[PDB]
Amino acid sequence: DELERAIRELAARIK
Amino acid sequence: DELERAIRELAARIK
Amino acid sequence: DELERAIRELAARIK
Amino acid sequence: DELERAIRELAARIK
Amino acid sequence: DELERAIRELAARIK
Amino acid sequence: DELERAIRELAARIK
Amino acid sequence: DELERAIRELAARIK
Amino acid sequence: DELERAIRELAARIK
Ligand SMILES: [Cl-]
Ligand SMILES: [Mg+2]
Repeated sequence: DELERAIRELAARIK
Repeated sequence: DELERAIRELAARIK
Repeated sequence: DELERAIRELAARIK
Repeated sequence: DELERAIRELAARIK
Repeated sequence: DELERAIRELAARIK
Repeated sequence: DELERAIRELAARIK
Repeated sequence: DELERAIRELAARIK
Repeated sequence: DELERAIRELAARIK
């Protein structure tokens, strides 16, 4: 899923 | 993952 | 982890 | 307000 | 208000 | 203003 | 202005 | 589309 991967990227950047 | 889950819940909320 | 906690808390309140 | 805070903590991480 | 100001700050940093 | 407006509209969807 | 446009286009789609 | 993109463009701006 493209939304799930986008969210994974944002969470990685925040952390 | 907990942060990913929270972002997903906020995203679902917006959409 | 300030942003992360802020996001977690907002999601927790929303649901 | 969890919302206002998520918005400020986001603003703080924006380069 | 508090929210309107948080939003003002966020928009400022984005731009 | 338009970015503040959009952010305001999104904040209202989370609320 | 990439984040700014992505946010305004999202708000126009889901206001 | 719009949501996935906003999330990615946000991620790119997170320091
Ligand atoms: Cl990816
Ligand atoms: Mg673009």
